[PDB]
Amino acid sequence: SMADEATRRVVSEIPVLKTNAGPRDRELWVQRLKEEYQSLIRYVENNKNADNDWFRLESNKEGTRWFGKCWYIHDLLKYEFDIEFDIPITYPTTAPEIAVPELDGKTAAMYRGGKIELTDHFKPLWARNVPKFGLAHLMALGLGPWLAVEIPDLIQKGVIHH
Repeated sequence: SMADEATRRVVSEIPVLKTNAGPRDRELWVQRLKEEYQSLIRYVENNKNADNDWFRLESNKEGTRWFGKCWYIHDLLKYEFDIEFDIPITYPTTAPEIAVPELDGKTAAMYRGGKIELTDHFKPLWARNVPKFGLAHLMALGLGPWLAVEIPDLIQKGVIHH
């Protein structure tokens, strides 16, 4: 399957996650957060080695709210956007909704509050992999390809400026 190979190419060097736990699941949630941080930090270190260090994320104390920044390079100019999301109670079965608040309402591929709209193919891909995919995979398979379409479009349309 061409979709299966495309998924493995993009995510193969990201540690897989294991624990089916969300924010209310106590010691299993603490364990899931260790998996999330181990997977994110390996992804960031691979990104640095590939000259594609394109985001930073931190969480609140309980790991229920995430925020930081992404960078997108277009014609050698670097654009920064603040990003944030809440962990759904039903995570990791349900994918979190990444918001880019400063782009709220500026593209059709987005809901109110700047919640990005991923393709229909992302949700079944996530679903079929639960609970192996985590926040690293959401960035690599979700926000990453969203920026590569939407940011060039918004620059060419003059809606965002460096």
